[PDB]
Amino acid sequence: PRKKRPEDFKFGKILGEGSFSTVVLARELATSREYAIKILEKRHIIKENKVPYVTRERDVMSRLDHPFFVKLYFTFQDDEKLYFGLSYAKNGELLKYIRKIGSFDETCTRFYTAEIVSALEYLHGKGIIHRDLKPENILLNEDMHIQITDFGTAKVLSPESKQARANSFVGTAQYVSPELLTEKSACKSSDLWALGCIIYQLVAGLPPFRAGNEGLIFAKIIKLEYDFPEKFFPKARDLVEKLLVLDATKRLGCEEMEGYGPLKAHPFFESVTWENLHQQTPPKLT
Ligand SMILES: O=C1c2ccccc2-c2n[nH]c3cccc1c23
Repeated sequence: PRKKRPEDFKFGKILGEGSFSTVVLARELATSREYAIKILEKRHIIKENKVPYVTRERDVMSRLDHPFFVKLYFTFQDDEKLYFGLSYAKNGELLKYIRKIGSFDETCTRFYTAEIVSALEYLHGKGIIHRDLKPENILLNEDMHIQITDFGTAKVLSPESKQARANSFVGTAQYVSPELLTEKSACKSSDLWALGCIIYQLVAGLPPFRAGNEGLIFAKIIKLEYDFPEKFFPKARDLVEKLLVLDATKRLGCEEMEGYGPLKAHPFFESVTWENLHQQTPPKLT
């Protein structure tokens, strides 16, 4: 289609702000479609060494074609700015709901965990590691299905070299894997560690390694220093114990543990119909 331009849209509210990008709601005049348009100022990204992250985001998003990921529809630029036209996920961050409700019941924990697992199966199947999986990066569309975002710190592993490990130091302290801290590399299984932290957070209300500053969190991660509250659903506790494993080759779902089949077969997921989750009606949070 014809390359789009800023004057093709009516821009509305800011949806999200980052250190070097802003996401604005926009309506395309010719179609009345709403998009979340991520806008980056060229001068700022150029001066602040952020171009590689922008190019990474574009390259990774261009490869994805799955209901549980934000879609990149179009890109364009003008003299000052770069624009990425993205899916609009009207209900915003999963984190908002955790904070408001406190924690999720078992049905809701299972459904949303299953969507995230299905998403990771797809991503890992394409040889891509997210590296910054967390509730702030898991958006909810109008129908309350997930849409994972934030691919500027993702990595396409090279199929040509059978690459398994990546060397860039990226992530968020609460969710970062022990291997990144200790061995200075991440792998697909690093996202499974983040998953285990997320499941824990949905049930407990807080992620498992927490402190008022990053170094203290790191110290806890490397020692596997965390505990479960009372009434933590037993099969979810079992699952989290199978994900929060220091040895990245021993996490349920990882390649050395024979992949997603055994993870999807975990007793916590007994009821789950995996093949068409995005067409199922999500359970109500309240
Ligand atoms: O931060 C948001 C965001 C925040 C609130 C509501 C919707 C969105 C939203 N919809 N699509 C995208 C793509 C990237 C980021 C964001 C979105």
